Amino acid sequence: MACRNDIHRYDATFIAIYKSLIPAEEELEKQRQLMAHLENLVAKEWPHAKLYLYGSCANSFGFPKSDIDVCLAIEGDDINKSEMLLKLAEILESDNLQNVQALTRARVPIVKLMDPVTGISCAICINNVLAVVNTKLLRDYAQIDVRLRQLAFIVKHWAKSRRVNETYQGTLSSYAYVLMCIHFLQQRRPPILPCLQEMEPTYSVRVDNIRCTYFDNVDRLRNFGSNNRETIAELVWGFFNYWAYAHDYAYNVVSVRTGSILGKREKRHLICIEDPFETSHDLGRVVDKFSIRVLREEFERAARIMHQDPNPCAKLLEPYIP
Repeated sequence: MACRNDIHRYDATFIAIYKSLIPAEEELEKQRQLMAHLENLVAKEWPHAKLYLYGSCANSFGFPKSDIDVCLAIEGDDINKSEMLLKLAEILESDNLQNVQALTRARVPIVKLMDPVTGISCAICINNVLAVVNTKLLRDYAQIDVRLRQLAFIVKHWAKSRRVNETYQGTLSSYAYVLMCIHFLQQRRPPILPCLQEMEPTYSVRVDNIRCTYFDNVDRLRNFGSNNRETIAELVWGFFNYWAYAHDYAYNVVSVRTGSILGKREKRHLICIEDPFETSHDLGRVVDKFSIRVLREEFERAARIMHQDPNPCAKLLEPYIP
């Protein structure tokens, strides 16, 4: 079925929505100022350590928030994460940072602080390097074509407004939605995004028993999508059209790792979204036989709105009221 013939009248509204959703430059400047100070602070105690932002705050797909997540990466065979973080908390307190707290996430130790200069809060963990590498991959994809961050911010805001962005309710994580957006753009013809992991690699690190290898010199790919003329409203329409009507839920796996559709049957997997490095991890495994129906009804609602509604941008994002 074809796209509506007035689709481009809604391009500018989607761009306006996108621009309202991304972090303000003034907030990003504050985050970069705090990061430089924290990097210098940690280096005074552990000159061989490195600090990396990860998560929503650095993969180029995070909504505005006064919180950052940082991985302290350090090599060694006897890394005692608790002892390191206790020492770090003491150093942070000596530095006049505020509300320094020792926390845990599912037995993983975390130190949180509030910077009184910038007002930004920061949570630090030790050696969560796979999350850093996942973040790097997404940030690298985001450099290739502006339509990725535009689509992903719109999809993430749709999922928040429609209340289908909570894994505890059997719906999808923001990370899952970004992978879906990357794969949708890999699948366009002409393509908008390449498959970085299928290219001759320039980057390769091993995290535990996971090797992470791909072409990361993405500045050379800034014209990769230039043959594709699809605009943001066409891509929003096409994305929900794909998940509502075209995706084969019984048989297919979406794989950013290959840029392609893999088979499910030979390997809870009701909406199969392959993690690009931890390929045994299906990001949709949180979905169950009930929440898959809610997800697909919302996909269908979105596709019908994009296809027929006279104000699709506003109607698409109308909040779900329980």
